[PDB]
Amino acid sequence: MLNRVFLEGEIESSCWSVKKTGFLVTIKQMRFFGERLFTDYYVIYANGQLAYELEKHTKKYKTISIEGILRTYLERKSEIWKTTIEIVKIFNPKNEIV
Amino acid sequence: MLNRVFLEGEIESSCWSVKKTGFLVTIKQMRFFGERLFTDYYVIYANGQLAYELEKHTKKYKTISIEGILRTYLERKSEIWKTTIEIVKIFNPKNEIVIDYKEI
Repeated sequence: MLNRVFLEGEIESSCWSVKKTGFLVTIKQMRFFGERLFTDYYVIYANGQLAYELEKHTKKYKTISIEGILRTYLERKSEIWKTTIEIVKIFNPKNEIV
Repeated sequence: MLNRVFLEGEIESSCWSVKKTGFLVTIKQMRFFGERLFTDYYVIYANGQLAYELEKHTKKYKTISIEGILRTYLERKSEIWKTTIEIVKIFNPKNEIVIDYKEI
């Protein structure tokens, strides 16, 4: 069904899967809401060839803007259902969206 | 910051915070894993007028589609930052949505 996410954030860290099947990148969104600042952390990822385009952006830019779908998965020897974004398209940092 | 989410699923459960500052709903979206049909669960919420719209849409429909903002909070234990969607807009369960973007 319907599932589209447009997210942009600052790159905090990133690494490969165990099998190095996919590249996970943690992005951060930090902002003032009321009298206080709230900071959000998101784990987006890419598989296949796209995991290399993702990893290169990591080496090039401090911020990333992507397109993708919301997903969750169960961490085995970890017990937890984690939420993440699977990337569909990375954007040109020098370009806006709308 | 670029932050927009469009999602739809089946309402699984929901509840009001203490001073009813907001209304929280938990949605299920079908997922596959090879040939196995499984499920994805998401937590969405709303404030003010829209919290009351949510609770009503909740006591009237099984599925729900929305437009929202992806947020997170810290699970101080597992130190995992959990994800929640701040509802911005609720759609008519009779309407086909349809997204796209530009590239200025």
